[PDB]
Amino acid sequence: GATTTATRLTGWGRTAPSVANVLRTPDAEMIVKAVARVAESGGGRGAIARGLGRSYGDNAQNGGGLVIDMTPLNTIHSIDADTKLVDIDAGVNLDQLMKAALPFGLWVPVLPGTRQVTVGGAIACDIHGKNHHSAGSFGNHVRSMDLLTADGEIRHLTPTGEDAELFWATVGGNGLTGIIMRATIEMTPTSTAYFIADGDVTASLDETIALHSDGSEARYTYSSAWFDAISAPPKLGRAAVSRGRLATVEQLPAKLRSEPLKFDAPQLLTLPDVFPNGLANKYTFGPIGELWYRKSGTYRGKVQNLTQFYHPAYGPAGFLQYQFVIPTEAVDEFKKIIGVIQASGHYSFLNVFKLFGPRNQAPLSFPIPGWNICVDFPIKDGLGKFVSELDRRVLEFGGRLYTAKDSRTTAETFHAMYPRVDEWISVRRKVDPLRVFASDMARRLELL
Ligand SMILES: Cc1cc2nc3c(=O)[nH]c(=O)nc-3n(C[C@H](O)[C@H](O)[C@H](O)COP(=O)(O)OP(=O)(O)OC[C@H]3O[C@@H](n4cnc5c(N)ncnc54)[C@H](O)[C@@H]3O)c2cc1C
Ligand SMILES: COc1ccc(CNc2nc3cc(C(F)(F)F)ccc3nc2C(=O)O)cc1
Repeated sequence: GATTTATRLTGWGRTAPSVANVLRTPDAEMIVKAVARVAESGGGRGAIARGLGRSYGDNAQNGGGLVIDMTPLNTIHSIDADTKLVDIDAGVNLDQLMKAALPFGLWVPVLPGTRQVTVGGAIACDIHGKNHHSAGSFGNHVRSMDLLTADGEIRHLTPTGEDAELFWATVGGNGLTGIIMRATIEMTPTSTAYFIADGDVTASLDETIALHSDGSEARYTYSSAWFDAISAPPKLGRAAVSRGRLATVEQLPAKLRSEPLKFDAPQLLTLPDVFPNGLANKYTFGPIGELWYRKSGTYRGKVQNLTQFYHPAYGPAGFLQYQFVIPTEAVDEFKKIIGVIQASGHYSFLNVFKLFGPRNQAPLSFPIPGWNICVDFPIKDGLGKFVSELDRRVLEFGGRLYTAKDSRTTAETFHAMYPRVDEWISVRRKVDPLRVFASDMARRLELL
């Protein structure tokens, strides 16, 4: 049942709302007609694909134009265990795909912090995960994709070939090269749905960095950390590092050998429920509390399912998610940014720390080799201007912001952060001269 309706659309950050016509149809031919309709106007105010709206900013909204909800196109066409390939519509989400692929011994090669993201969304933001340093981003694993272009045609793209340029423009392209309808993804072979994990707790930022620089990182396919962004030096940047690899069946305890590829993360066992009024006691902030934490977070060869290894903040004024990457070599500059954040008087509790590996050939891809950080700032006075200063520091240190998180950065800052934007822009103008594809972000970041 195809429907088009005016909808107030915000990203996950629940900010910068705009009203657009949301076309929601499970018919692929209907989607082609809409694009053909918009392109007939010679552009109009454009259209933009929307997945599960998990992006924090304004890349999946188009104020005064068209938004096409891709989530109804959620057919898994095929999964092959021999070729490791999945042929799926763009609307299928990674949780669905993970659940469907496990009985084949196939693993989603790149998984984000949440599993409620579409294949289209995964490609369009070139998403990264705990395994980036060893697997790359989501783009690295796409063997083909079908792109609906401005001309109303469906172009079949491959990473290497005669349409390679448009392929890598679409990777990290934020839906601005057209609409991904269908994609073939190569999966990661696995014999279990489990991880072999090693945990380490560090005392400071220096120690967290030394751990990631000592070579141990090459021993783990998956690696991420939670760090302290509020405590003053030297406690600043202390981390609970979580590193590991996917497990083989023999590495499992005998009671788990029966169902190696079974998934079992789910319980009503949530800590707010068991403990309504907190984890803290009289030891928590003293030397015993720090001892407890150090020993608890330090372990070797622990068998963990998906949620315990991979999936372990509320306020009235909303939050500001802020993610950036500083080049590997610029270590001192990275420490300086962290120092600035803790001295800001803006307090972040959920802090993701990860060292990214080698980057791909997508000119708009976010990840570069270096120190990746996500911080959550409660919205309060002076935040916007503070993060503009961070923007300046990130840019100055060869770093960039991530489109999947941004809602407020300027076009100038962004263009300087992405030195290959002119090249990307040139591909976009070839494939969409009329600006048939448009979004709030495109207009804000001057990518239109
Ligand atoms: C709790 C949480 C944790 C997260 N963790 C991570 C993480 O660890 N790593 C990471 O990289 N990201 C992470 N993200 C961000 C997320 O991976 C991206 O925002 C992703 O794009 C969301 O996919 P979506 O289906 O919601 O797409 P949407 O948010 O709906 O759309 C985002 C962009 O994708 C485009 N798009 C969507 N569908 C299509 C299509 N069919 N064809 C063409 N373009 C399309 C849109 O035009 C838009 O520009 C996280 C987000 C949340 C809320
Ligand atoms: C309140 O519940 C929670 C708890 C933890 C998370 C972690 N989410 C995230 N994990 C991330 C993990 C990475 C990593 F680890 F580097 F791959 C990168 C970005 C990430 N971004 C996010 C995000 O929030 O956008 C999200 C919600």
